[PDB]
Amino acid sequence: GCGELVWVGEPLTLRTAETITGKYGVWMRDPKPTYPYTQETTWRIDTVGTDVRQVFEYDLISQFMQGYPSKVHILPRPLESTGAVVYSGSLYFQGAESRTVIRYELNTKTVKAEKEIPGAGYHGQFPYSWGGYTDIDLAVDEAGLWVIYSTDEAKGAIVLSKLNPENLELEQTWETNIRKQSVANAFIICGTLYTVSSYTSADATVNFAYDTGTGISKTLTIPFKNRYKYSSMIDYNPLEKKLFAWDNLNMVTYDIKLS
Ligand SMILES: [Ca+2]
Ligand code: NA
Repeated sequence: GCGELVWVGEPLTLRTAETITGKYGVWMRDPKPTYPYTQETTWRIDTVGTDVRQVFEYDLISQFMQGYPSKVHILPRPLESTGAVVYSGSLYFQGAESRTVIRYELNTKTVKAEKEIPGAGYHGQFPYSWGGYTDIDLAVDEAGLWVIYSTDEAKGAIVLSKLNPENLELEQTWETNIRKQSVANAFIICGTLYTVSSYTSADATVNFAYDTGTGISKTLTIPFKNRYKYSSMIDYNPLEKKLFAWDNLNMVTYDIKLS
């Protein structure tokens, strides 16, 4: 069931990158898996550098945690930053040095859709507080695919839009009052956007919420620990009902509780 976020557990480390290429990155699973993948399939992208194209795919959680990839994809266009997601068989990622979101179908290794996010800042205009060109952050929740960004019209406040996952059309858009560059990252649970206060602190918080169903903004004080002091990626997986994050070489997960 759905509800308001009221608690975040301790970070559990599932895998640690062994080279600087993985200081920051994104790892994820598909909340709507489709053949030939399952809910165990895991994708990992080490995102340090300027020509990021390698996506590590693991059929089994055991492989993700202890072994080599079962397949490596080479994306047809380099990828920007840590905001990508996998949803219903496709990797949704941002093209390097662009405001373009690309739908890359994993089974066929084929680009199925591309869309400029209208007005979105990119490449260091509205990053989260750590930088990293994190201007555009994709999200999956219980209702499907979203994108988190900002625009000049919004004066850098977080904007979020629901996306058509087939053709990337924007279906609805909400504007918050939260300065995107003032928070460490964000994610969406049950239609509510949440932000994290700090990417370095062991004593950070989930500090703001914006409910797209009611339009109401709130402050929160839910503890959030950056165990390794440099969180580059914090997303929510609605199938596992957990946070997935990347913290200074470490792929970590957090349990949650909803009201
Ligand atoms: Ca995020
Ligand atoms: Na994301």
